Amino acid sequence: GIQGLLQFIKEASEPIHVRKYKGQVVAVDTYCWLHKGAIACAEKLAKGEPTDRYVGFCMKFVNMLLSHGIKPILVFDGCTLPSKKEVERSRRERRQANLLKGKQLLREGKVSEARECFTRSINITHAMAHKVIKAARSQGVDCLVAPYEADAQLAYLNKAGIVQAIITEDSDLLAFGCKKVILKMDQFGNGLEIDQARLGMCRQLGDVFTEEKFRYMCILSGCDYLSSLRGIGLAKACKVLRLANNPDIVKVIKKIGHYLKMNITVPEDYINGFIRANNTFLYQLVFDPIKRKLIPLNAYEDDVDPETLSYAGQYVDDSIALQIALGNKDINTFEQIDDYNPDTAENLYF
DNA sequence: CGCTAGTCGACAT
DNA sequence: ACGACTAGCG
Ligand SMILES: [Ca+2]
Ligand SMILES: [Ca+2]
Ligand SMILES: [Mg+2]
Ligand SMILES: [Mg+2]
Ligand SMILES: [Mg+2]
Repeated sequence: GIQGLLQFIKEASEPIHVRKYKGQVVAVDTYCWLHKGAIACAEKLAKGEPTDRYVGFCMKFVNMLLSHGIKPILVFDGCTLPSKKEVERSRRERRQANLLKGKQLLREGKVSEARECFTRSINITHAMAHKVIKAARSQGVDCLVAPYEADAQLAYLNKAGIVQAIITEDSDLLAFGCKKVILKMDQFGNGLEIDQARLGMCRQLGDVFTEEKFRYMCILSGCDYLSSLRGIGLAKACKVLRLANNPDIVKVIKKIGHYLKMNITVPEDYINGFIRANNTFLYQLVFDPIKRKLIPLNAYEDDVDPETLSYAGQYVDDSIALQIALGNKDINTFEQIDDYNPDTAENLYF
């Protein structure tokens, strides 16, 4: 999630209702709904007590989309991305920190802060995700567990034409090149749509409305695959690109100290880190539901060697990928928690 | 004055 | 895997 990205391109956003896509198909970043629903039962989840509320909290949104005549596809986060290892590690450590801070120092001190610390230590497991999957499937709703980050999977489904819109609360989806992104959607179906084509309607952006340039902006503003330089947020990220007359991004990143009149000594780790982040946004491994194959988000260009993109996701066998995608194989422990098969028992597969 | 990083409440009841 | 509010810096 990029800080201040909403306001920056506010002019490319319009308030809609889900009924706009009646008869059409939307894909959902379900982990957001899960994180939002687990809040109402953070205590039981922190203390390891059995709870089943988040499932209902997802199924009500599902029932709403279904009621307004939408075909939803629920996409789930899968294996942890190596390029995102640092950020995810940070989230892990913060989760453990809040978990301890509540569980021990608030069970005997003050109980009012206990729920607050518990809510800051919520960790969406694949088990819970599988509860939601079981429910949705029982109500006839297709599901898909991304090989890695659901961002890339959703972006793929939109760019491939399988879905026309994507429901999420994560603004990262734009940097991935999604056509339409529905944000901040409430219980009844009122949210903020963001069309990619409308990005040109933003004063502050300038000529940074193209996919590549917008991607660059998002990356060097600060993301989950690479932290920004100190003192550089969205505005200066945009200004650098606006003032850049040179097509090559590397030379620009090198002369970033000259463009902004700031004292910036750019390291090489930030250069190669930038290349890594770009390659992550471009070719992160997703799952093709039709062909049942693990593919890069975009087809590999001429200036990229696939053997060096280990951080963008590891290739596994197509059968293993298919089993992960069906939610049969647990992400954390790699065991067959289920044996669901789509061929037996107009779906995504076949 | 524009802008960035960092804190703390809402997130959903 | 959030965002309003703002103190402080260039
Ligand atoms: Ca409408
Ligand atoms: Ca895997
Ligand atoms: Mg993010
Ligand atoms: Mg995500
Ligand atoms: Mg993201």
